[PDB]
Amino acid sequence: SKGEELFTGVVPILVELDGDVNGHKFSVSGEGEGDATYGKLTLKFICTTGKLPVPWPTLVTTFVQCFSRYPDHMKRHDFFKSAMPEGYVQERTISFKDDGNYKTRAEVKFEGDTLVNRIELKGIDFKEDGNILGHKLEYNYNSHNVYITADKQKNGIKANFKIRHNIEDGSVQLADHYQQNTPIGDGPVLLPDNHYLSHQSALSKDPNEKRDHMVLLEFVTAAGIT
Ligand SMILES: [Cl-]
Repeated sequence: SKGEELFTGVVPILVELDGDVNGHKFSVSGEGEGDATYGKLTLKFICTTGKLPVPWPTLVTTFVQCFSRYPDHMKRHDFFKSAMPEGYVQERTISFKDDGNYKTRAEVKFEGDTLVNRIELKGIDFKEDGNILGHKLEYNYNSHNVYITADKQKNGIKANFKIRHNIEDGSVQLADHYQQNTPIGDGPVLLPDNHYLSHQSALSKDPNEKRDHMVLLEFVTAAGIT
């Protein structure tokens, strides 16, 4: 399998994001590696412009589902590795309940030996001291299922899901995610039957890191097909 074969071992990852939320600009760089055999990602992000102006957890879904573990019986449903090495475009609208939204566009593709995710994010209509701009989210993350369906007219997939962000008082901020992936190349890809990715993510800090940053550990496995 062409794109499959790219993921058999440990693959270096680079992530670059440029953001503007309510007119506040920022950049983040990240790096680490992914091992699709285990569905495992390990990543470290740095805000290179100073302090991140939105909470770190609100960016986790934005910051590579090609590293998901597709069990053997589900391998024909793996759109993400089938689009490689040329890659795919991943767009989202992320609507924070009773608050603003992010729109993101990313390119995920091999650039030489490294899998690269380059993102542009634009956030509008946030409240000046709502959970996002007021930094009221706990520094943590919950497990979620990403329900994938084929988008055959775009030769890709759509996904819909809701992220639960725990709030420092015990309430939860929902972030509705509407996602569209289109391959960058012209040829055929694998278009899946309905299924889901089981995502889990754990956020931590590097004690020796004085920059605003996030260390992110993920495990992602496909499921929903027996
Ligand atoms: Cl939860």
